[PDB]
Amino acid sequence: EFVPPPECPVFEPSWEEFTDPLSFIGRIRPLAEKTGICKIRPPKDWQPPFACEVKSFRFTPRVQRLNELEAMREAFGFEQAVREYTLQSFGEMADNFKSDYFNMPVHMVPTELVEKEFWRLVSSIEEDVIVEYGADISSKDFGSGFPVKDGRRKILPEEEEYALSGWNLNNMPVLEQSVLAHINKVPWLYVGMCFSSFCWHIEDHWSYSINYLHWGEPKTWYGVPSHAAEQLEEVMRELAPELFESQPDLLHQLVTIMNPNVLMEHGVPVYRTNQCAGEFVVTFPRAYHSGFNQGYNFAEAVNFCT
Ligand SMILES: Cc1cc(Cl)ccc1COc1ccnn1-c1cc(C(=O)O)ccn1
Ligand SMILES: O=C(O)CCC(=O)C(=O)O
Ligand SMILES: [Mn+2]
Repeated sequence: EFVPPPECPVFEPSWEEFTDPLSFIGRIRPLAEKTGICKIRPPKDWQPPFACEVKSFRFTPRVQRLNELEAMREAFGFEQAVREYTLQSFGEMADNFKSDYFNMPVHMVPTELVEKEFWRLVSSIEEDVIVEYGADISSKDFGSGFPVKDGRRKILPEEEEYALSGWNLNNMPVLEQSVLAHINKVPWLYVGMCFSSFCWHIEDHWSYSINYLHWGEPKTWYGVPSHAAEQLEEVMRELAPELFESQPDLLHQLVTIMNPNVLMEHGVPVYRTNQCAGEFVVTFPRAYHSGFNQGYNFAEAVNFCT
């Protein structure tokens, strides 16, 4: 059965340390860049409101067959009837799925059991589990989960500090320095359910990324430090399907699912974490990462530059 990787670093900044994100990330870099990912727990009283337009939040999530790679059928291409949800109806679907799957209330399922079952299902040819992921929804569509002082939605006085906070993902620096910048980006949202997942990838331009879980059940992460990027890529090339081996990285990353224990057996260092509601995850430049959701949740993410 699955062997959990060692835990990545978790930081609990004081209010003083919590003042500036880029200063804080710069200070923790000597350790966190050696693990690829780290988790940051804000001070206990730092609790931003949830500011999305919930009434109108509608989306068509994408369908994920956990074992699609292992399975490489009559009338393939039509495996699933298409479904549009609201935030509420997706959550009802997500909770019903998980409680039915495990035969217990959703919050009673141990995170280690969901993790073991996820990786079993990914390699299982005997059972096809299909889930849905509201992934990569633009914060321009229904707003960011953070309050934003753009005049589209009311901000209460006690919420203004969150609209102005440097840890608000809309206030992260995103402009890369370049000559072209002198001659010539917003956060993205992820509505998760149990087993919905993201496969191994790095960011465009080897960017940092930061990720905030607004609410819901945890998001389970795996990260690889940048010093092992080429090692991971070599294991991928050895073990990825031959048909996808020659593909450019930007396309291969759509289907680079791989059990962390396989990477660890080939000597790749892997760290894990459960990101809980109200916690940040930072990924460092060229740090490969992947993960899955434990249940119904809502995350926001952006690439930033230093
Ligand atoms: C297009 C897409 C579709 C699906 Cl089904 C899933 C993920 C994506 C893109 O995901 C990402 C792109 C760049 N980073 N990134 C990402 C996503 C998560 C997360 O899901 O929480 C975590 C960390 N990084
Ligand atoms: O596209 C997918 O389904 C995989 C998710 C992901 O993180 C990626 O595309 O690199
Ligand atoms: Mn990412």
